[PDB]
Amino acid sequence: ARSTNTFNYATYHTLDEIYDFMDLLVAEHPQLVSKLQIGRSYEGRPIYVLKFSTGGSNRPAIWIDLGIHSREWITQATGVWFAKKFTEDYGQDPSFTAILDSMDIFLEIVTNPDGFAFTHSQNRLWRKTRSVTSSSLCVGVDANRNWDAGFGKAGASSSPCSETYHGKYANSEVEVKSIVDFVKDHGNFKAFLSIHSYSQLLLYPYGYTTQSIPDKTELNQVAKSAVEALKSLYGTSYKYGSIITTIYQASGGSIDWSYNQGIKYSFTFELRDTGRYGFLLPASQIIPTAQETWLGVLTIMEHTLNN
Ligand SMILES: [Zn+2]
Repeated sequence: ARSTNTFNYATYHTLDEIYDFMDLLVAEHPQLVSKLQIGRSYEGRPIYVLKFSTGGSNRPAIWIDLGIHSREWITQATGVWFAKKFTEDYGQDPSFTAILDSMDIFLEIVTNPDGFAFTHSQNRLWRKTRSVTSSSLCVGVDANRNWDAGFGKAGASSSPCSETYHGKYANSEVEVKSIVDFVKDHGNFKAFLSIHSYSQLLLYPYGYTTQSIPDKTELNQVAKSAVEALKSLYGTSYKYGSIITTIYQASGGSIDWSYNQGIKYSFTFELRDTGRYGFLLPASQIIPTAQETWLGVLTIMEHTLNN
């Protein structure tokens, strides 16, 4: 792709193609987008965040991360589509324009670059990082069980070979600490969205405790509105609720952490499908998935700008 306009959004890409895409986008919209390097992965790959902004100084912001579980390919694909969409819609869509005129958006397309490279090179179903454990032959940590939110509690595994291993200590994974430091240093995030696949769920905190969050009525109503919006395009049906009541107890998750940091609008999306294809969703479903997910995300951003 020589332009973001010639990039093929209807196919799955490699890490290099995605990183090149970032530079194309910055080159084409220098006034709206910038590429920030917030760290380096365990295997030394740069960890990039795209910042979308119309100006100001430390405007209230929205965090969006995709690909923390490497095999959920639909999420990185949706992330590239979102990046392009932001640049297309600014000045076109009255609602989205209103959002960018007052808030900044930080997008992390490939949150776990080492696992992603591995899914292309050796094992398509790899979901963890690629950090090497001391007293183990097993590699990697489930980065969505490594956050300081009920870390090590039930709903995570203490065995290194487990697909749900939580890691040695909270924030042991550089991929997670890089986000933690950035968000804490910024201090003006209002929303935190983490995108995964699959199951068609929109969840709010918590997963590590049965305790109800103080903002449950509001987040529940936002979730209902977001799922109604998403369903509107293709009729895709999502369920919504707190993590623990919807799925099961799960500790060390990112939205439990972000909520505990005071970022009220903390939600996780589990994208298509419900099991027919699971992690190997056909390339043909990339654009429709991205399109409907954008409506759900925009709904949350609108509430955020207003509240
Ligand atoms: Zn996931």
